Amino acid sequence: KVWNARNDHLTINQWATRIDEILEAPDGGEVIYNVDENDPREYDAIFIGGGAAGRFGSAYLRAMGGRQLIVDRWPFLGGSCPHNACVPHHLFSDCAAELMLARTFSGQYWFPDMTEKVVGIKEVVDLFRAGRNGPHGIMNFQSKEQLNLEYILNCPAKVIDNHTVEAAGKVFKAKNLILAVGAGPGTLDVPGVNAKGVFDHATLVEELDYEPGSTVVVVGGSKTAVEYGCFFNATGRRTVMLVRTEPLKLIKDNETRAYVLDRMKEQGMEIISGSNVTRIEEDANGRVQAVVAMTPNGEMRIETDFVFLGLGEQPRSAELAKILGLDLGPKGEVLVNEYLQTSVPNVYAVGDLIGGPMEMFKARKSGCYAARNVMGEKISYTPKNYPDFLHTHYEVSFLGMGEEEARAAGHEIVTIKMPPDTENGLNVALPASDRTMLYAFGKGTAHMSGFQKIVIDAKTRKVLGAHHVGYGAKDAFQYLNVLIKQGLTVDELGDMDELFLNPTHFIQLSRLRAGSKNLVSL
Amino acid sequence: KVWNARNDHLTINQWATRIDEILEAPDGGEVIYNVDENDPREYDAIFIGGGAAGRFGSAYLRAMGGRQLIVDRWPFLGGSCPHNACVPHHLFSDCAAELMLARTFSGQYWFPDMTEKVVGIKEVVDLFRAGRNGPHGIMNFQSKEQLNLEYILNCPAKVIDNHTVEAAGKVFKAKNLILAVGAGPGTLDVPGVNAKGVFDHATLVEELDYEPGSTVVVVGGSKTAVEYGCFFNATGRRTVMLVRTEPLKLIKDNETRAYVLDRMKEQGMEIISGSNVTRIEEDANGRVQAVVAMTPNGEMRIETDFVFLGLGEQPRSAELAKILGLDLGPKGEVLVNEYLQTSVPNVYAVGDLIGGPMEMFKARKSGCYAARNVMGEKISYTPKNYPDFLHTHYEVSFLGMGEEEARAAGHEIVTIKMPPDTENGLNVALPASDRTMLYAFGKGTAHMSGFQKIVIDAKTRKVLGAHHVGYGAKDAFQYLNVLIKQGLTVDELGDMDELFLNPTHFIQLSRLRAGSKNLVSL
Ligand SMILES: Cc1cc2nc3c(=O)[nH]c(=O)nc-3n(C[C@H](O)[C@H](O)[C@H](O)COP(=O)(O)OP(=O)(O)OC[C@H]3O[C@@H](n4cnc5c(N)ncnc54)[C@H](O)[C@@H]3O)c2cc1C
Ligand SMILES: Cc1cc2nc3c(=O)[nH]c(=O)nc-3n(C[C@H](O)[C@H](O)[C@H](O)COP(=O)(O)OP(=O)(O)OC[C@H]3O[C@@H](n4cnc5c(N)ncnc54)[C@H](O)[C@@H]3O)c2cc1C
Ligand SMILES: CC(=O)CSCCS(=O)(=O)O
Ligand SMILES: CC(=O)CSCCS(=O)(=O)O
Repeated sequence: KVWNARNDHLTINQWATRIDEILEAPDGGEVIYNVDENDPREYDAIFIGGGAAGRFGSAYLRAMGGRQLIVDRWPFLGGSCPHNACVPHHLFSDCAAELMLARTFSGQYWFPDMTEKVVGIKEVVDLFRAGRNGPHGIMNFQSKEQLNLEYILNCPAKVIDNHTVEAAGKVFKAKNLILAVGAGPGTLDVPGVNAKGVFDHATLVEELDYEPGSTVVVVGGSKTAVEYGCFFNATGRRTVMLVRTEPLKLIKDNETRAYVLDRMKEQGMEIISGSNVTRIEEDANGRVQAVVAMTPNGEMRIETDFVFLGLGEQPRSAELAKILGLDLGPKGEVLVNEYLQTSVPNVYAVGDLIGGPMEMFKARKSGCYAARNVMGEKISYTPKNYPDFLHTHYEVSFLGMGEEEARAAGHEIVTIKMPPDTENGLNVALPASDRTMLYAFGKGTAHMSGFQKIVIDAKTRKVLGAHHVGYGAKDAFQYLNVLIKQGLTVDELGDMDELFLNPTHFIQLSRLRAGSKNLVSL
Repeated sequence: KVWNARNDHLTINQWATRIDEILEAPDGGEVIYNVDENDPREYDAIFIGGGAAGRFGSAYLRAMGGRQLIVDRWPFLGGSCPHNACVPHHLFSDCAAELMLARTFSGQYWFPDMTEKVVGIKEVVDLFRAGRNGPHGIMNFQSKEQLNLEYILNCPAKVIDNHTVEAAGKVFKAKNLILAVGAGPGTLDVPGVNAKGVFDHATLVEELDYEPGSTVVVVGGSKTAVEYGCFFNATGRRTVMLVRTEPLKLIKDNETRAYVLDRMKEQGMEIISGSNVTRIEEDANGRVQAVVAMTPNGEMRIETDFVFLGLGEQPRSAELAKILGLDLGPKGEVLVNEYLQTSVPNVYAVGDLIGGPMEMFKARKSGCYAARNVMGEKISYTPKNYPDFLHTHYEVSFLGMGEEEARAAGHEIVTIKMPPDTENGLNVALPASDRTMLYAFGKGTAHMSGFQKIVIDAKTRKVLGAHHVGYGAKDAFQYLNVLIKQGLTVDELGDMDELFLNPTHFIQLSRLRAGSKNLVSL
C-alpha cells in the first residue's frame, strides 16, 4: 500500500500521529511516497538512508538547486538519533543529573527522601516512547514543507547498480549514490547474549516490558556505556560496568578523567577494567539471572536480570559492499577518499557508515560535503581537531591536548584551572555556576561543584586544550574550539566579556595571568 | 587590633573560618594586614576597594611588575558579588529553575507532590549565609598566595589626597589612586520604606529573621528584580512585580521577550507595568502589611509582609567626591575619560562607581585597563556590543540586534529559530537539549522546552543578533559574541562542529539554509 503524500500538507502534530499509526501497524504500515511528478531532471543523487547524513545531505543538495531523493526503511526522517540514539540518551542523562542532585540533598528543602527510592527505568523509557513521534513529526514536516525535499519512507531501498535503486515497487535512476545507512549496535559472541533481559540502546526503547531488578550490569567503557550506566545508577540500582580495557579513554587530560571517574565511584558505580564477559546465565524461563566474566583477579559472577550492552556501533556495509563491490576497512567501515568517494564510481559514503568519529556533526557535514561534491563543488573533508563531550552524572566537555599529553609532545606549558592545587583539594567552593550552586554551598558537597582546566603554550601563549566537568559548557565548546583553531591566546581570552557566573571561568582566569610576559599557572 | 598576616599562610578553608570569625566578632574584628614591609618600591597605585574591579586591577598591575595596595572595609576580597550580589543571585536562580521543574512534574516519576508545598525562603538564605565564606576564603588565599597581592582588609580606607591614603593606622603614599568602592542599594522615597519586612539584595542576606508570608511584592523590573522575583514565585508565593516602565526592555527581540514574559505569567507571576509605589503600609508592630502603588489602571493595594526592592545600585561617590573634588554625573557616577581617568590628576575610577553597565566584566576589565594606564600603557575602554543575560525560571541570553531592531536599522533580514512558526506553535518537541528534555517530552509541557533565534542580514549573510531562552547557552554567548564581532556569516556558522544535542541549534540550522544564494528563514 502506497500513500502519495506529495500534495498533502500535514502539520507537525498530524505527522506525529500518522507516524505512530504506521509504526504500530500490524501489516507494517503504508509507504510514504513524497516524490515530485513534474520534475523532468534526473536525480543528482539518491540517498540510501534518511538519517542525519542523508537528510542534511539532501537539504544542502536541494538548497544548491539540485535534485535529490531519500529512501528510508523507517516511516520518518532523522535516523537513529531521534528514535533510539542521542535524543533518548539526553533524556536519560537529564534524569541522571537531576537524580544525583535529589539524592545528594535527599530530605532537604523541597527534595523528597530518596533513601529507599528506586526510580522506574521502564517509566522513563515509556516516557520517551510516548513522545518520540513528536520529533519525528517535526522532521517529516520540516523536510517536506521547509526544506523542499523529496522522499520515500517506511520502505527499504534496493540498490541494483551505482545508478539504479528500487523503492516503493518502482525503479529510480540517479547520476550518483550517497550511502548513508549508518551503523548497528555492537554485540557479544557469548552464551546467553540472546536471553530475555539483554539490551542495547536500540532494543531498550523497543522491548523493555518489565522493570529491572536491583542490580544492573553494563558492558563497555566508552560514551554509551557510561551515559546509560550513570542513568541506571541514578535510578537507585547497583551498577557494575565490565570494561574490556580501561574506561573513558576519550578523556585525555589525566586530572579531568580522574575527577570524572572519582565522582562516578562516589555515586556507587563499580567499574571493573580488563574484564570480558564469558557467559550471560539464563534461568529456566530463558531470562538473564547472572553475568559471568573473566577479570585480572579471576572469574566473577554478578547476579542480575538486566544487562545493557554499550558497545561500539558497527557500520552497515555488508549488503552494499556485496552489491556494489565496495572496499571496506578492518571494522567494516566503507573506505572513502577526502571527497567522500568510495571505490565505486559515482558512489559516496557518509555518516557512521564510514567509521569514526561517529557523531552527529560528522554525519551531517559529511552528508553535506558529499552533496556539494556531487553538485560539482570539489571540497575535501577530513574530521580533525573537533570538540567532544559525553555525559556521566555531569556534562564532560573536552578539546585539544590534555596536560600530560602537551608536555610529552614538547610543549612548554602552564595550566589555569579550578579548583586550585592546594591541600584542601576539591573541597572548596569553586568552580561554580548554573546548576552547581547547591553543590558549591551544601554541607560536605563542595567537591562535587566541578573541575575545569585550560592548557596553554607558555611561549606562543596559545590555548592548546580545554577541559570541563559540570554543566552548561558544552554549547560553548562548539564556539570556543573555532576560536582556538583561529589561534586564540590567553590574552585574547582575557579580553573577552564574561557573563558571570560562567560555566567556564576561562575568560577571567586568563585575565588574572595575562598581564605577565612570563606566564604562570593558576 | 592589627593582625600582621604577611608571613602567615592559611589554606583556603582556614581563611574561610578566619573570615567568618572576624565577620561575627562583636567588636568588629581585627584588621588583616598583608603588606611587604621589606619592599622599598613606591606603590604605583592604591586601590580603594578590593571588589571585582579592585582585585582584578591589582592582579593585573602586579602581573605587569608594578606594586599595588588594596584597602577594603570587608574582611575578604571579591566585593559584593560573593557576599550579597551575583553569587547568592545564582544560588537563588538555580533554586528557581529546579523548583519550576519540580512543580511542573509534581507527583510524576521521582518528583514529590508540590501542590501545597511552600519552600522556605529563609532556609535558602540561611544556606547561602552558611556557605558564603567558602568563596571568601578562596579569594583571600588566591590573592595572597597565587597573585602575590598586598592588601589591608576589614578597615575602611581614609583617603587624604590624590597620593595619600590612611589604613590600619598607617599612612601610605602612591603614584596614583584607583577608586573602586562600587555602588550601594537603591531605595524609594516613600512612607514606610524603612518598615521591617522591606529588603534589598544586601539586607536580604543579613536581616531575614522570619519566614515571609504567602505574598511577595517586588519593586522594579531590573534583572535583579526579575531574578529574585522568579525565585520568590518558585517557592510557592504569589509574586507581584511593580515595574516602573516596560517589563524586560533589555530583551530587544519582541518574540523572545514575549516568550519569557508568557512563561513567567504561566508560573503565576503578576507583572504590572508603569507602576510607582506611593506608600508602604506598616502594621502596629512596625512590619510591612501592604504596598500601595499608582498604575495605568489606578491606585492598587497589595497585602504582604515581605517586600523586595530591586532598584538600581547607586555609586558610592559622595565622600570621595568631597575629598578629592571629583566631577560627578547626574546619577552620582564618577566621571572618567576613556582611559578611566577622573577629573583629578592621577586618580582613576572603575567598576560600578563609574556607572553602567554594572556587570562583572565591566568591573574587572575597567580595573585592569586602569592598571595598564597606571603602568604606562595607554589603553582606552568603552564597553560596547557585549553579550548579556538574566534569569527568570530560565536562562535568557541575548546579543546584537533583535529582529525588529535590525529591520529598523535598515537591514533586509531572515531569521532562523526554534520552534518553527506553525499552526502547532510552541507545542512541539523542539528546541531541546540538556535540562529541557523532560519539558520536551512531558505531556503538555513541550511549549516550555525553550525559544531561540538568530537574526541574519539577507545580503551580507552576516549574523546580526542571537537570542536564547532555555539552559546552557549563557557560556556559549561569551564566545559566540566574539565570533559575531569578527563578522560571522551564516555559512561560517554552518561550517562549525556542533555538539548535539546543543542548547543553541544555530550551527546545524544555519547549515540547512547556507546552501542557497538567496536565504530563506527557518
Ligand atoms: C546510544 C547512542 C547515543 C549517541 N549520542 C550522540 C550524541 O549525544 N551526540 C552526537 O553527536 N552523536 C551521538 N550518537 C551518534 C549518532 O547517533 C550517529 O553518529 C548518527 O546518528 C549517524 O547518522 P547517520 O546518518 O550516519 O546514520 P543514522 O542517522 O543512524 O541513519 C541511517 C538511516 O538509514 C536507514 N537505513 C538503514 N538501512 C537501510 C536500508 N537498507 N534501506 C533504507 N534505509 C536504510 C535507517 O533506517 C536510518 O534512517 C549516539 C549514538 C548512539 C548509538
Ligand atoms: C543582586 C545583584 C546581582 C548581580 N548579579 C550579577 C550577575 O549575575 N553578573 C554580573 O556580571 N554582575 C552582576 N551584578 C553586578 C556586579 O555585582 C557588580 O557590577 C560588581 O560587583 C561591581 O564591582 P565593583 O568592584 O565595582 O564593586 P564591588 O565588587 O561591589 O566592591 C566595592 C568594594 O569596595 C569596598 N568599599 C566600599 N567603601 C569602602 C571604603 N570606604 N573603604 C574601603 N573599602 C570600601 C567594599 O567593601 C567592596 O569590597 C549584580 C549586582 C547585584 C546588586
Ligand atoms: C526533531 C529531531 O529529529 C531531533 S534529532 C536530529 C535529526 S537530524 O536533524 O540530524 O536529521
Ligand atoms: C570566589 C569568589 O569570590 C567568586 S565571586 C568573584 C569575585 S572576583 O574574582 O571578581 O574578585
